[PDB]
Amino acid sequence: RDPDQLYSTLKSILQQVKSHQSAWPFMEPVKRTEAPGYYEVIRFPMDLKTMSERLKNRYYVSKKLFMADLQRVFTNCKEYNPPESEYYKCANILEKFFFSKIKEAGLID
Ligand SMILES: NC1CCN(C(=O)C2CC2)CC1
Repeated sequence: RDPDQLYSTLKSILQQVKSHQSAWPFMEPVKRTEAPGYYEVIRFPMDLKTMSERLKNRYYVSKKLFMADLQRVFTNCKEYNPPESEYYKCANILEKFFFSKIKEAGLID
């Protein structure tokens, strides 16, 4: 299936992203205990667990929707954290890896 093909390819890309050694900050929703005013500042939180559930719920009917959610993980991180923080550094490493996986899979809209 074109729908099941898309699902299979996204599932593979998302699982590879999640397994990456730089993914650890992004694995689950940001915890207030670690960032008490986070949710006062970041209006569209996103994380890889939430993406995994969205994928399982057949939300990602296009490349565009999947890219927007992963890209939001990164933009939240860079909005919130200084550039020389480990979080920012992880974001840019994981983004490079993400793009290489999108390209390796031939994913197009
Ligand atoms: N003290 C940190 C805790 C984790 N935060 C994040 O932005 C991580 C990257 C997702 C908020 C600030």
